[PDB]
Amino acid sequence: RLDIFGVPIDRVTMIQAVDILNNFLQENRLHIVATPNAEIVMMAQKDKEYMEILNNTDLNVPDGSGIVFASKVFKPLPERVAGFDLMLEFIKGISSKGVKIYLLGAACQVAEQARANLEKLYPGVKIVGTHHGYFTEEEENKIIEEINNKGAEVLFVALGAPKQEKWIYKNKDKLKVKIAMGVGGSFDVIAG
Amino acid sequence: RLDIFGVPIDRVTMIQAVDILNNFLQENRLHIVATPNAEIVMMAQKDKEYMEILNNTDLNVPDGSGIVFASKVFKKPLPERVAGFDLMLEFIKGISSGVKIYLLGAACQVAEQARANLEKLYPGVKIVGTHHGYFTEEEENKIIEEINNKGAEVLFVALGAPKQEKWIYKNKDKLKVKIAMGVGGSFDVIAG
Amino acid sequence: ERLDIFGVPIDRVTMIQAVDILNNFLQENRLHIVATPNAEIVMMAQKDKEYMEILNNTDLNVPDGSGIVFASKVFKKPLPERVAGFDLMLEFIKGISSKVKIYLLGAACQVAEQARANLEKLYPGVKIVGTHHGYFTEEEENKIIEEINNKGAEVLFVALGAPKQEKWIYKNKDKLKVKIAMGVGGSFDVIAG
Ligand SMILES: O=c1ccn([C@@H]2O[C@H](COP(=O)(O)OP(=O)(O)O)[C@@H](O)[C@H]2O)c(=O)[nH]1
Ligand SMILES: O=c1ccn([C@@H]2O[C@H](COP(=O)(O)OP(=O)(O)O)[C@@H](O)[C@H]2O)c(=O)[nH]1
Ligand SMILES: O=c1ccn([C@@H]2O[C@H](COP(=O)(O)OP(=O)(O)O)[C@@H](O)[C@H]2O)c(=O)[nH]1
Repeated sequence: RLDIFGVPIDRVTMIQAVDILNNFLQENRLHIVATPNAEIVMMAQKDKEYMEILNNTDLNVPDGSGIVFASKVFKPLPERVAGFDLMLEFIKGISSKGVKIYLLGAACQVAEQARANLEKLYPGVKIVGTHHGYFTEEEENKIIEEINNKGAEVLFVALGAPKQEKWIYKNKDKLKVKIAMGVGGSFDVIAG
Repeated sequence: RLDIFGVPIDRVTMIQAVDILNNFLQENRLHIVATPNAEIVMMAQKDKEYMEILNNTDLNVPDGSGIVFASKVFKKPLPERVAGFDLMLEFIKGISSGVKIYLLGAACQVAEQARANLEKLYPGVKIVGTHHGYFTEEEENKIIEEINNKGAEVLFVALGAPKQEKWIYKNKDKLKVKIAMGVGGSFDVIAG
Repeated sequence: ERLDIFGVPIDRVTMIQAVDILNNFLQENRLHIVATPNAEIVMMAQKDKEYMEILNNTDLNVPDGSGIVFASKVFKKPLPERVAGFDLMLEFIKGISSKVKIYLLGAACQVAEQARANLEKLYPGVKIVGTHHGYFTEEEENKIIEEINNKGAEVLFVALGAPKQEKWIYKNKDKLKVKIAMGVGGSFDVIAG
């Protein structure tokens, strides 16, 4: 772990991050995964709540070449671990074992379209549920109950930074998933 | 107002920016709203025309953590990150309960999938018209006639920076709307 | 006439100049690799030796992104303007649309196809001979390359994202029979919508 401007970044490779995520699936508790970049670290400077959340996440992966370039001053970061690429690699691995995934986030139809694209890419992928990221506080509890009841183990949150990390942290004791990871615009790129 | 590398940035919070926009609706003249970030501020360095436009806009909101981090050097730094996408949604949220909105910009059907989405999110929202942002100089005057005749008060321009600010500025005396704001890729994220 | 911005060579060209360069590339019977470096790309090249080697071997590196253009202000001869990759791609197509077989490779399912339908409506006369998504397998790779070659494509726009797009073009540089091969990032997604 190297603390880049208050935000702790885990000194892991793409392979190492993927292995950490699989190991997290063996523990029956929620693990918060975040992919900090230059924008995220800058957001943490002004936002004390956001920085507190980052300092409490299970894995902070070095998304973005900015952080990796800055780390060259320090034992620097081994490689750029992209959040989109990590999500796809982690999903690729876990489709063969049938781990229940839930997609929460983005505009209407984006999550169902990404689910369709991921099924075509990774045959045997178990995406147990989807919901858009434009829900209200009243709708929030019904989405949480849906995830919990559907038996979801991996939850990908595409609400954008800091919204995704803040949502996961606020509901950390309400969610019964093994991994909860902020993915941002990831659902938009795969759905098109 | 902070002078970040020649570009004036308004020292406002999310709430303050929304209230400013609501008050702009009470003045019978066009108000140009821009959401500068590090990419925009850097564009202004080499583009004198663009920097002149940004020094002539009614409200420059600090979108992007870069500007907000840079402001930490000043005696009076910026209070928070006021994201352009988040501002556009919060403003629409308030005025939905019947201010006439027009969506101009993005590829074919994006502005229309955006409109349909905003109508589902904010019931009662009056989006009086939409047009794609890939129009010709001939088509330009028919769009401007459409906005003016349809009685639009708020105009969201999704042409990208600096294209959106330059389009608004060039047509500042041809448009009969109270607010004209550059929203870049806000239309694609809400449409999905 | 080239600026070494942190190991990555950037061509000191304007929007017009870049377009003319591309039009002249069409007169040479060999593949030309076009890349649009920005601060993210430039930074990716620092840790990725393979990627920096590719960027030092491309035919045209256009100044996409204000960061590079701002950094260049330090040099005796700075960069004249930003040459945005999306804007370059559209201006180039605009021209060649009246005359040139284009192939769109990249992005999610139906994105390249919707980008083709939109470019056909924007630039009437545009000859887009084929499209394919960018989530293909190594087995599917050769059928796409055969499709591009057999359909007689001259211009190939690769929307795979940096560094994936430049690495794909470079790895297949001697397998592709096109005159121009350019990394266009998320350009297909903005035009398709
Ligand atoms: O209340 C919101 C606001 C946005 N979004 C989604 O969040 C993503 C924002 O992507 P962005 O690139 O801005 O985030 P980043 O990669 O910086 O974290 C998009 O898919 C939006 O549709 C959402 O689901 N809920
Ligand atoms: O001639 C143009 C060029 C662009 N756009 C739209 O403007 C946005 C381009 O912005 P981008 O995603 O590149 O990011 P930004 O520069 O705003 O940060 C997209 O909605 C495009 O479809 C448009 O309507 N007309
Ligand atoms: O293996 C992959 C991964 C991504 N993409 C596409 O590559 C683009 C990535 O866009 P991005 O904005 O991340 O790239 P940049 O502008 O930084 O080069 C999107 O259209 C994705 O759908 C693809 O075709 N193949």
